[PDB]
Amino acid sequence: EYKPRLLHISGDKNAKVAEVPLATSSLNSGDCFLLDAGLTIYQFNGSKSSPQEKNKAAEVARAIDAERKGLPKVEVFCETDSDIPAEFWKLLGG
Repeated sequence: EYKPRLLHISGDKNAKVAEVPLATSSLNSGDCFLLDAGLTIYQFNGSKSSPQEKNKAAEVARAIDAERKGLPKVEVFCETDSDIPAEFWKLLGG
């Protein structure tokens, strides 16, 4: 099947970000997250925490931005409510 990627951007006051395997349930709503799917990519940023993961994340998305040359499509949002749109959760969870 396609090659999905689960990146995580968060760490309460001790922010930390790094690669991660699939995880729809073990996800982390509230901090900024990034899933990579073939050409599309959803930075499911989480509003319960904006500055830590927004910095560490914007850092990660920037590097991926220069690596793929923007060829792929991205979707970024650090939201909490409605944080589970069947489309993204169907992608990595379904």
